[PDB]
Amino acid sequence: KTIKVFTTVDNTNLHTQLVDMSMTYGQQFGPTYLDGADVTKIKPHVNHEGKTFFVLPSDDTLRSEAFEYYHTLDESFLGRYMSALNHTKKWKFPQVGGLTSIKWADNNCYLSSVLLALQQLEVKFNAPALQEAYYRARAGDAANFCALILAYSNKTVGELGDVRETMTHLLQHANLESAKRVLNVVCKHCGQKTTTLTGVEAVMYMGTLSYDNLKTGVSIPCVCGRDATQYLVQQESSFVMMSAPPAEYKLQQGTFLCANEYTGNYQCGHYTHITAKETLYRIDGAHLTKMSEYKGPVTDVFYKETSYTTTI
Ligand SMILES: C[C@H](c1cccc2ccccc12)N1CCC(C(=O)NCc2cccc(F)c2)CC1
Ligand SMILES: [Zn+2]
Repeated sequence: KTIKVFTTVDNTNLHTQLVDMSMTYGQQFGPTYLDGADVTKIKPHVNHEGKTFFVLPSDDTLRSEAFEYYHTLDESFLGRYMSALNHTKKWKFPQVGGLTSIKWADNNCYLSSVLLALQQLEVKFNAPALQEAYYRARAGDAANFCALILAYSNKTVGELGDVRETMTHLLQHANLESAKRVLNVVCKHCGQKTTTLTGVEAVMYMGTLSYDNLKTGVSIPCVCGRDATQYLVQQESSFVMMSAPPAEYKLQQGTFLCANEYTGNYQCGHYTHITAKETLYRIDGAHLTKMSEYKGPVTDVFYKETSYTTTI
């Protein structure tokens, strides 16, 4: 018997295929799904006629389309994306404080913090799978975006994860092509030195939560002797992300865009997100509390930027 169905790896280009009556889908299409339903080992029915199956890039056309959509060559990627989607599609995405958040499940609080921060930054993704899923996320349909974050970060539903590390992976697919950071390492003796950073390191800094501190000078146990200071001479980007091991830190209105706090120890703990609106909002998955000032164990802080150049 002859039956007509569609395959795809990007949900955008569908390919008409003629499936054989007898055999299942795995020895015909390889690994195959149908609405997150691993029917690789399931025989073809007849209500199938006309419907669309996901598959793995078996041939040059599918591999090229997968690459164009996802911007990865990783052969495990699509399977990993699928098994995450099975779960994330069961998560809830309420609107909290004007933003799409995520109701706690499967230690997804780090993901909620990543999702909340991104919505407040002037940032776009170059990979079409990310830009499309993100558009939908901002509108409350975030299951796909979350599964994609997991897949790009090499993380699995149910693991706790680190927000900074996650952003490190995601921002490699962000519109950073024009971002630029110039730092100066100065010394009492040693000498004078300038460093230019681009891509991810133009916007991500690890070692202080304070953007002011990076502007006035941050100190470090030097390589030739005593006390090197690092100071920002120039910044070109729409935001910066300052991270540090969690530490007691006061967040005041009008001084930052948003932040993550982390309570617990390295192995096990809990993130919440703080954003500065008419007052401070602390968004803890589905829950909201409000406060005029916060002091607690902050670990990332986001600040708005356009262009900065130094006075030193
Ligand atoms: C922000 C926080 C963090 C980031 C950077 C330095 C830290 C030092 C002490 C405590 C926390 C620190 N960070 C948050 C997420 C954490 C995480 O992913 N834990 C999962 C895990 C599970 C099992 C073992 C393990 F080491 C870690 C890993 C650490
Ligand atoms: Zn030096």
